[PDB]
Amino acid sequence: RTIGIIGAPFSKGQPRGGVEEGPTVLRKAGLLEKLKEQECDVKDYGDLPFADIPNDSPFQIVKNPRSVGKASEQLAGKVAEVKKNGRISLVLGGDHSLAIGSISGHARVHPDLGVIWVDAHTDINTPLTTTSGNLHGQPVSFLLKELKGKIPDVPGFSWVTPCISAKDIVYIGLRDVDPGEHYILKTLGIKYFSMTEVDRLGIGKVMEETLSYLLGRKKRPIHLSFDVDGLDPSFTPATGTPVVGGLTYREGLYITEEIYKTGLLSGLDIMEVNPSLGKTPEEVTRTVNTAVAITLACFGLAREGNHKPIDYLN
Amino acid sequence: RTIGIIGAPFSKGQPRGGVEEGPTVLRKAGLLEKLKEQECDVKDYGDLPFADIPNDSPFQIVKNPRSVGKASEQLAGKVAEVKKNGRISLVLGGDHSLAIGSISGHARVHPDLGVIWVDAHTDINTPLTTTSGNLHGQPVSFLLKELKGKIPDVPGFSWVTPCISAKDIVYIGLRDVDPGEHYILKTLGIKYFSMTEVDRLGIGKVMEETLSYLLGRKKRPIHLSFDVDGLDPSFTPATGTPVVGGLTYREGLYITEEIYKTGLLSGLDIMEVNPSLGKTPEEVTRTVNTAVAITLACFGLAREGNHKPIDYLN
Amino acid sequence: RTIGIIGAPFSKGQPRGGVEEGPTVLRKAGLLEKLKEQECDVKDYGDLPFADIPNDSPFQIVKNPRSVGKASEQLAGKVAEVKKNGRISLVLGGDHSLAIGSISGHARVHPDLGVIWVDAHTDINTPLTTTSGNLHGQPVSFLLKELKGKIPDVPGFSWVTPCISAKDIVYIGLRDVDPGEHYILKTLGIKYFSMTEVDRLGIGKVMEETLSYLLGRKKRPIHLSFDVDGLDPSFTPATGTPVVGGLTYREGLYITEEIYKTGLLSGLDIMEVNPSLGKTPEEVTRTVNTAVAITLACFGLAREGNHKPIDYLN
Ligand SMILES: [Mn+2]
Ligand SMILES: [Mn+2]
Ligand SMILES: [Mn+2]
Ligand SMILES: [Mn+2]
Ligand SMILES: [Mn+2]
Ligand SMILES: [Mn+2]
Repeated sequence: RTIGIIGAPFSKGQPRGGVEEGPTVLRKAGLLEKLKEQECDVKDYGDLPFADIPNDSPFQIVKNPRSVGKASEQLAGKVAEVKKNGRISLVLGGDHSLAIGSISGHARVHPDLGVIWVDAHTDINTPLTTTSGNLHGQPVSFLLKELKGKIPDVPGFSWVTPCISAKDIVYIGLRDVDPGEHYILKTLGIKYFSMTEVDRLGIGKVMEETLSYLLGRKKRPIHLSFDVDGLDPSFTPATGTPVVGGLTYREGLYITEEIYKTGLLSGLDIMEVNPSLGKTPEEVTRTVNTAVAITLACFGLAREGNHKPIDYLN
Repeated sequence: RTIGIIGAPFSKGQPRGGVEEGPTVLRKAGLLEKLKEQECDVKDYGDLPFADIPNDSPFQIVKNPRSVGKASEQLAGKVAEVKKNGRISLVLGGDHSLAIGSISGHARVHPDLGVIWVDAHTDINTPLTTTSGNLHGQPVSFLLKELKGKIPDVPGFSWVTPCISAKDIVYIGLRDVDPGEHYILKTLGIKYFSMTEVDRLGIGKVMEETLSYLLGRKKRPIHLSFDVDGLDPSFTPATGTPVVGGLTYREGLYITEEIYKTGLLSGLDIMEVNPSLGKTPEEVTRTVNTAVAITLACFGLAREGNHKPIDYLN
Repeated sequence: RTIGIIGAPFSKGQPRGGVEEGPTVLRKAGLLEKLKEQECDVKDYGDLPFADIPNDSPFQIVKNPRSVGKASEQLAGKVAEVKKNGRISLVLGGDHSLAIGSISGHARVHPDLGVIWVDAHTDINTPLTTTSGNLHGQPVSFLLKELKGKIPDVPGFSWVTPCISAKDIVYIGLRDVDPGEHYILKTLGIKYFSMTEVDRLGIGKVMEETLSYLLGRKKRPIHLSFDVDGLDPSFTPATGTPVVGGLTYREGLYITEEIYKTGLLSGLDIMEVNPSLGKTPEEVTRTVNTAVAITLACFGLAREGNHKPIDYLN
């Protein structure tokens, strides 16, 4: 279970700046070393070098589109590379707009992939339904075959081809969904477990049905796109758009332990960690440490413990 | 789903004073505007003007009885008005002694009502079992037909007629119950889900059985009497009698989302918020914001999202 | 349901010193009085007087063994005394190394006992698998018949005879398990509910299966060994080895309420509370108060309430 680490220091999918240093403080927290400490085969693909696009006026109300466009383009390129090298891509973000490129590149090599999207938001606004203009609240609308016809030609995104259908994604953690997003939800019959459903069924059943929903017809590669604001701000405060009543620390680890155990994790996104928004030094390390813990769980770290197939009573 | 807002600035059901400003900071938090922002039809019935009763010596050990008596009397009057105007009554409290009047007036128009009581306490002490004397720990004993004969004539309450039987109420959130209260519980076979039961079954099953218990024989109006100390002090610290190990934020929203969905909510009480007891400015807004969130959930606000029956892909 | 209180002010099972004042601040928090306030028959057996062993060089990498050895020896003596006096032994700790003596003495009188071990750790390292050397991370390895042959002769422990088999213990709360410990887990087929399992099934089912697992073949005495770091550091911060993602306050009370209700509690350990490690005065009282609450729940205190078999409507 080989990993390809890709740093994605990008922020122009939303207004607040420090999200670009995500790949930096996660790497600083010893992520790749802890992974190696683990069962893991790790190749760092470096931090993608996102060059400035000084001339990038809004498209309608949509902000920084060529910048967001080219950065997902780039990242799409690199993820397909890692996938073609037979490794799980690990995208360190960066705002969630980058999902467009991550899922795009993943599907060029693994078009049958299914998506698990862990988030307080659905990020499925379209350019015409967005009210904020921020592209990190839009990536899913770009990716869905069914929203084909409803995505205008936004500069920076002409390279995009929708690569997943409504039935191939599941949301977990929702609690701040716009009304046009919800319309889209219900209209395309997308499968979701909002905090209501997690409260109702418990994370165990949620994950049962999630995996069953995506793999019951047949095993397929999984892309886990994790926005750390899916977890409660008591666990990941340093993030741009926090919303109270989230997934616990425990629920976050449960989600990823189960995914790990499928053996089918193929692409992972760790997004929206913004150290500059912690209100304290401790809020920063709390958020980083949690994103680290979620990431390690994705690659075999288990709370019941782990050992090698060796005899430990020597 | 039309609402009648009634402010009830009363505190003499217990010792600490600031609970009287509940209707004020909730209104300040933009409650009625958020409701309108929502699907809602809102008529403010004003803040009931509770006049002083300077001559109000204890009855035995029972404190401020004429004051508590007349204020519930008044409120009873006004709730029946709102109900007769075809709207859900929304009582902003105020201490929980006011439940006496709220449920009383509700039942004059809807005698078949069932009660859901969300609270860390059972508030079913009688004047002869109370040890504190505080009437906000007694309202249920006044209301129950079966405790008829065990409620002495307390001044200020001669207008009262018990309007609900033991089988028409359910408790959720209990964790601080006196021994005479528990005797009463078991003796009249009252249905309850204490924190033990919520932990055992989960809030999903709790609400399943609660609704089934009250409506399984036949649909009927519901009175939800919510004491914000039913939720954990980490969520509603600014309250007179906090008790650790409470209902989460999530559980609080779950409870009310399910009630909302019955379509049968008929009377709501939002009680015991006391801004003057927050230990900090933030403890005050945390409590207010939570009571607001619980209140909005009661009237259709859903975490999975909401939209109008319109086509949002225009 | 008669109790024998035994203070065990010992710390040399691990490095940090203040754990020795556990029996002191718990007693200070009014533990025995609250127990008496409860349904309980309480005899204080005093604080065992652990004398210095100045000459106590490591055994290999294992630290303070004669000291740890004699103190468990002593405690073993006293617990058997309390048990032979027909009372539940209540050991106030002290580090968790003392479990060796507590379970040892308990089994001299009740060899058929079953063990519930509530902890973030398995404490089943052997002297040859320990990496730290600290004996409070080893007590289970000493006690298990199946690890017979793999425990070298450590000075201070020659009095020990393994008294429980792999099948007679259940773990609840695990989240920091070494790889040799996990090997042992899987190898001897020990029954455990790690935080993963608690998240998956919920504490209700966990306790169902735990009790069923230990008593389904036949009723037997239960030894509950509770390490307060099994609960989340948000509830018991003043402890030597905290680990995030633990059992809630609620889960902690649920665990013990169910055990209480078996009627079979026979030995209880309340361990690893270290007031000197709270970061604040409040962190100390928070930890103490929680350990108190867990302890009272073990002896009948119920969140739904309690009353005497008397008529309270007089
Ligand atoms: Mn989000
Ligand atoms: Mn997102
Ligand atoms: Mn209460
Ligand atoms: Mn109340
Ligand atoms: Mn431990
Ligand atoms: Mn331990």
